[PDB]
Amino acid sequence: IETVPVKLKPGMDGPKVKQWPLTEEKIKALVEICTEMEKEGKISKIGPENPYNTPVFAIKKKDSTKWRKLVDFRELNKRTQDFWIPHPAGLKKKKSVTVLDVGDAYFSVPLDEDFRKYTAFTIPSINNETPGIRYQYNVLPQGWKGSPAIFQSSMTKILEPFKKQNPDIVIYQYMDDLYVGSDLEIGQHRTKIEELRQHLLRWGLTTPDGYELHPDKWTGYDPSKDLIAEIQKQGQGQWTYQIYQEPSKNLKTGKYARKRGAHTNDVKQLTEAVQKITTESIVIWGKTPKFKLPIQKETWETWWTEYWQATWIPEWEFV
Repeated sequence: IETVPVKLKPGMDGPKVKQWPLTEEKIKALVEICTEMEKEGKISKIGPENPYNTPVFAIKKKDSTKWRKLVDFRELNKRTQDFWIPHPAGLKKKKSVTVLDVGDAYFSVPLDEDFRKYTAFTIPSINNETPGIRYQYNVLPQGWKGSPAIFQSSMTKILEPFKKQNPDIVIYQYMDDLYVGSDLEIGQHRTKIEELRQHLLRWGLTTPDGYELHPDKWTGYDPSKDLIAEIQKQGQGQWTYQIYQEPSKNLKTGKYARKRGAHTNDVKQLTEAVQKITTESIVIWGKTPKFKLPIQKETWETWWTEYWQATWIPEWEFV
């Protein structure tokens, strides 16, 4: 076949980020996953000769029993070159929008051999029987900024048939998810989703069941600048947030009520709020905000991975 040359931004080296400790449950799940990815060729074992590292952990999506590997490529993404498909203002106007995970599609495209070293990561060892189990990718990895950009031409022709027969439908890709929206009746909308998934399945693409959304009831953007989200605790499970680019010019405000449940706390509820706000920012503007979270760094960093349910990770800072 053939790959796409890729580069880090000028003057920048690959990531050297320590692996953080994990629960035995997550370690066991990463070992099962990575064992299989290795046999399939998607990743290769490596040793300490590779000086780069990126943290890994494991998560379960909302209403799902399947562990999913999540590599926190945020540092590699900052350092990866920019790549040179505008945002659909119509998406936020649709009666219904379904979110499909298509991250499995990347694993069919090889990664430039000279870039692979930068994607190394380390599964910690249970009971310290080894110093760790290390791998690097041979294919486009989920969560890397480069993967949807390189795959895009492939994605366009995967979707050309379906779009040709359904122009009343909007399909927007952000990172590793498709956003599929229509004003159709929900029954009509839900079966068009199946139709799309059948088609993607014919291409090998399997898709975890998607989250549904209805933005038409959600109630001066400069796309060259970052979005910022601030969150405040209100008490009794309630939260407020503002999204803005210049401090006094708010573009959106809202409030978030914590998920019902016997087990809850501020960290879990914050991860819920971040995920709901990020999802809305993507549908409205196509960008994930940088979050200002009302919580101590150490507390967040100790616990947030116990509650994360998304395949992406935003930037955040603390107080």
